[PDB]
Amino acid sequence: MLKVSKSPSLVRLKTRGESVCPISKTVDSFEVSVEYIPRGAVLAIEEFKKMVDSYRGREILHEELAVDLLEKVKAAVNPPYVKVTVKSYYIGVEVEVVAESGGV
Amino acid sequence: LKVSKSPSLVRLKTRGESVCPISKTVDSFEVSVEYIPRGAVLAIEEFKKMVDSYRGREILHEELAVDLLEKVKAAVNPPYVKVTVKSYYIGVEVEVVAESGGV
Amino acid sequence: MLKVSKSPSLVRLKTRGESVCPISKTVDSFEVSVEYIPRGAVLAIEEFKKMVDSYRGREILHEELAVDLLEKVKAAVNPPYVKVTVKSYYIGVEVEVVAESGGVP
Amino acid sequence: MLKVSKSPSLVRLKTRGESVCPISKTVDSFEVSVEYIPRGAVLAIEEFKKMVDSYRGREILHEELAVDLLEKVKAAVNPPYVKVTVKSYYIGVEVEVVAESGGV
Amino acid sequence: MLKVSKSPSLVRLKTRGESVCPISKTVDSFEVSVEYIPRGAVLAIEEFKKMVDSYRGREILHEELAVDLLEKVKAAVNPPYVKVTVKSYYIGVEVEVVAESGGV
Amino acid sequence: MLKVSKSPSLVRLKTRGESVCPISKTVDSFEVSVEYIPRGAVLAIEEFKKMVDSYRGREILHEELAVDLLEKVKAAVNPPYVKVTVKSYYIGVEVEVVAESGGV
Amino acid sequence: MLKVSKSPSLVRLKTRGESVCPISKTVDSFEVSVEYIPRGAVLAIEEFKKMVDSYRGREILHEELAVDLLEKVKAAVNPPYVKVTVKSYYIGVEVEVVAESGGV
Amino acid sequence: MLKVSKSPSLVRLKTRGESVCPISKTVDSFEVSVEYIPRGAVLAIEEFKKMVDSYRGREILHEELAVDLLEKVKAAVNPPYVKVTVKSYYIGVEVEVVAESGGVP
Amino acid sequence: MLKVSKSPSLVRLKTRGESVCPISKTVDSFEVSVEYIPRGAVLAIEEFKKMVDSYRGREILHEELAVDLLEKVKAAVNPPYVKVTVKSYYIGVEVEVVAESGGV
Amino acid sequence: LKVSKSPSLVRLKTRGESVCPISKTVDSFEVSVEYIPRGAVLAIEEFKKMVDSYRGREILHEELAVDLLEKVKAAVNPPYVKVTVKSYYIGVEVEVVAESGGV
Ligand SMILES: *C(=N)c1c[nH]c2nc(N)[nH]c(=O)c12
Ligand SMILES: *C(=N)c1c[nH]c2nc(N)[nH]c(=O)c12
Ligand SMILES: *C(=N)c1c[nH]c2nc(N)[nH]c(=O)c12
Ligand SMILES: *C(=N)c1c[nH]c2nc(N)[nH]c(=O)c12
Ligand SMILES: *C(=N)c1c[nH]c2nc(N)[nH]c(=O)c12
Ligand SMILES: *C(=N)c1c[nH]c2nc(N)[nH]c(=O)c12
Ligand SMILES: *C(=N)c1c[nH]c2nc(N)[nH]c(=O)c12
Ligand SMILES: *C(=N)c1c[nH]c2nc(N)[nH]c(=O)c12
Ligand SMILES: *C(=N)c1c[nH]c2nc(N)[nH]c(=O)c12
Ligand SMILES: *C(=N)c1c[nH]c2nc(N)[nH]c(=O)c12
Ligand code: NA
Ligand code: NA
Repeated sequence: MLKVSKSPSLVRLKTRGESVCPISKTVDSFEVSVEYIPRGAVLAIEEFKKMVDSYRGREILHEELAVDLLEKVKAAVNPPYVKVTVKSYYIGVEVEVVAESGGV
Repeated sequence: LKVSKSPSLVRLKTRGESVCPISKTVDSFEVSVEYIPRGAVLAIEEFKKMVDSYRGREILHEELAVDLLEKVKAAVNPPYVKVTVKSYYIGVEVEVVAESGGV
Repeated sequence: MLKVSKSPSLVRLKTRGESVCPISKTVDSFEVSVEYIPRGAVLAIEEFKKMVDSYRGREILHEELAVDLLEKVKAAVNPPYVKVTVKSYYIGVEVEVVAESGGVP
Repeated sequence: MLKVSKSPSLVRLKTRGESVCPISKTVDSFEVSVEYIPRGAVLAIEEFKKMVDSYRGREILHEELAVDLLEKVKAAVNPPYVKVTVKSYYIGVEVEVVAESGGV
Repeated sequence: MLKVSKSPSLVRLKTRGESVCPISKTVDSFEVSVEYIPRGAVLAIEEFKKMVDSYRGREILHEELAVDLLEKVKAAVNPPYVKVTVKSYYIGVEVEVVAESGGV
Repeated sequence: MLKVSKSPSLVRLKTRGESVCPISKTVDSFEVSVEYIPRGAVLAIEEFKKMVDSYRGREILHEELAVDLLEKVKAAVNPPYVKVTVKSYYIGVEVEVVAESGGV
Repeated sequence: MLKVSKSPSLVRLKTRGESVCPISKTVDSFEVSVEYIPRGAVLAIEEFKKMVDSYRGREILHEELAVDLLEKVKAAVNPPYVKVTVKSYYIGVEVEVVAESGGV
Repeated sequence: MLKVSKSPSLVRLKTRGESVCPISKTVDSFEVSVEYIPRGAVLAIEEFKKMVDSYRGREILHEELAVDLLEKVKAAVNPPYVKVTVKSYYIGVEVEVVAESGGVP
Repeated sequence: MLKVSKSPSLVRLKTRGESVCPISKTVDSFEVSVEYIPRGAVLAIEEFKKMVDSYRGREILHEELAVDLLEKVKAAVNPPYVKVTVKSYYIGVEVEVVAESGGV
Repeated sequence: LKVSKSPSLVRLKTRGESVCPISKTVDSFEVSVEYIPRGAVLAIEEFKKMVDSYRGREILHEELAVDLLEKVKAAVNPPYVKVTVKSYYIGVEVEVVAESGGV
């Protein structure tokens, strides 16, 4: 969580990750965006990256994961707008989950 | 499947098979479902089995889309649902969209 | 014309064809695409293909074609909204034409 | 300028041309689109090709060109809306210019 | 600051620069964009290129960098709309930053 | 069949056509390339277009077509090497057929 | 097994199927290819489609699956060259398997 | 012609041009590409551009052009290997021509 | 390490990973292929995936990593041919390393 | 940098800047170096600094490639080296390859 006096309008951060599918205990690979308007504070990449690795080994639906991480983004830097998107692929099906908070 | 805090949107996408009524030929297609959850989440497996339900079935692309909307509405009643079907037949690319509800 | 008891919200059809350029009398390849909102009836793909094949050997500008084909789709399934897009390429020029009728009711 | 009965709603034309860069007198290669709402008339492709081609040998900024070609298309076929876009590259820089006139 | 009689509606310029990561002192690679509504004069490509080169060997975050460059464009040419986009990739994370100002 | 002085080393021609599928009497859309080493003669594009177009309405397998068009091109312009490739899609299946004659 | 008088030089057919992962009992999604030099007869698309559908709800590894299908093609049509390619994505890992036989 | 004290191993140049189709007398847009091995001298880009601009308004088949341009590059920098590739599009047909001379010594 | 009686001709496995750049202690994201002809045994994905995660937290050059993992592939399944490719990106530079063993 | 067991091949790639002699215009380019290590590895930073050496410098693309080959040969003497330079000038795409040695 990094200070900056003069703040930008929007920030997208995007990376890959790993969780577990609770139905069958298999590792699940996925992709995560986080889009946010800062006010004063700016999420650090190292931090965002730690936040994403928190789901290694852990059983969770991709729809939970997206919300879970939204709540964490608000924990650390509490911004008005935050969208989180989790793109994955399971059993021949491509999945995306957007979890949103605030207005554009 | 149920969530405490629902995500704002979900897109599922995959491939399936129907039969072309006119010609009784197998029709391969791709299909997306975009919905706003209210309480319930559609298990991926149940989505798959909805999509596999059309194997062997004679149906227009136009009807397949609409039939799948109903199904998804029935299974989890989202306030907004959009189903998209894409296929190719006799050199013609085909999309069909079936929406119900408010964004 | 194919009768459907539940009209889907939108349908796009898309395919290649050809015509003749009236200026130079050469064959003009194109993509065409019809996007429409059904009310009751659906355009059979076979009929759409027949509409597009109708332009083979026909002398006509692409701007004319988008509009000719629009009229056809109206006469056939009379939908409340129709958009025809023609895409082509002549003498180093990429060309798009769009023709529309009605609105998203 | 060829006269159709019913006008289409929208026409885009796109092609490549060249000009000279004022600063350095080297040739500039560019891509140019014109998008326009017809009224009675439609611009012949041959005529558009001649419009773009007239800039060969001519020293002009990408910015002035977008405007110059737009003024030509209004004068030729008088549409209620015209958008010209010029895309080019110069000394490691991707450049796009738009010039519009009238109502969407 | 090249004067033009008739301004275009919108200009985008895009290119690559470097700077330095504060945390780790590592040379940072990035893609950068300025979209702006010119008022009276356009930004010379050469000038813009200079602006972006100016950050070579400088300690700045991708979030601050975007903001600074927005300031510079407003000085140089004074447009009523300016958007700056920065794109990068640090430590397995893709990063975008947008910095806006005014109405379109 | 147009006669050049010095022959090129290699010509590819590629276009779209249609046929009927024997099994089901529906139309098959395909992409077809012919690659050939010229000797004195070069196949006119108009003549090639007519070759591909003659299959409209004709029931034939993609496989037999590749061969049939190859026999036509040898008969028209008699190259020491010809490769025809036919690409198509049918009931969820991507299909490619090659038919070659002679020496690379 | 469709007979043809003059065989083509090479045929590729490509499509999607499913099977089941042994370890985890999860429905496995995959892309599959057969390239073959036909001798006397070609494989009907329909037949091939059948071959690949045959694995729905079967316990097999992506490595065995490739091999089995190679066997089947050799039975059905008996070509002197056959290559089968399988492609997948299990648990964040992209997987290709090739299974050859004979000379080209 | 630009003299170079150390010849690189290969150079490709690639650009767009136009010509005229002798059949229909329309303008034909194309990509062209020259690949060569220098021995001593390098083709200036400005001269390459001049060679390609030489075909504007000129009636000529693309097969003829690949070969015409090949001869030019030979006359200019006389390299031990040259490959000219022309790419074009006429009446729904994608076209490639290749012309070669010499080998990888 | 999985048995299969009848073995395939080739297998590519490809995934992403994380190591450390020893020069500056920053996490390094990368991509890894492994291409191999099996004999009898077949590397399991779970295993390959564990082998790739072994480099989390660890300081190593990308040129070491590729060789290191080659040696590990031979540890577990000892095949004639093995290629390993590691694509990464550091300080504005795109890097690939192929580490090979045996013949094609 | 030195390796015990050398990798069989290495590709480095990045962007740089020179000056066009004819026109004194800045020339942006992309450049790859593919080499077979023998003992020594080229540090990425040293590669970068080789590529940055051409800023401000008037040089043909043809010569830049060849100059960079020499440099790489000098720094680490690989038995096979291939340098590739790509640029755009007056509407013409340019590649130059400079190889030395055996694959
Ligand atoms: C595994 N992660 C998994 C299995 N089935 C799922 N269904 C839905 N809807 N979301 C998931 O994350 C699922
Ligand atoms: C076969 N699926 C088929 C054949 N003709 C069709 N026409 C329309 N409109 N829709 C289809 O799904 C068709
Ligand atoms: C040939 N198709 C042709 C030639 N010139 C044209 N100009 C316009 N505007 N539209 C066309 O279809 C043209
Ligand atoms: C040459 N065309 C050139 C050189 N520098 C330029 N800067 C701007 N803004 N526009 C141009 O067209 C330029
Ligand atoms: C390095 N430039 C760097 C390292 N971590 C960063 N985090 C954020 N938020 N922004 C940066 O520019 C960073
Ligand atoms: C129709 N063209 C058709 C249907 N099934 C086919 N199988 C094969 N091998 N080839 C074809 O051209 C086929
Ligand atoms: C599931 N199908 C699965 C899980 N792990 C695998 N490992 C290998 N080598 N092959 C597979 O098909 C695997
Ligand atoms: C016009 N460029 C033209 C028309 N027909 C052609 N046929 C062949 N073979 N080559 C051409 O350049 C042609
Ligand atoms: C960091 N991992 C790093 C820094 N510099 C490097 N140079 C080379 N050649 N390889 C690496 O993996 C490097
Ligand atoms: C500028 N970099 C420039 C101008 N003309 C050139 N010609 C050749 N052959 N190579 C270059 O790098 C050139
Ligand atoms: Na443009
Ligand atoms: Na083809």
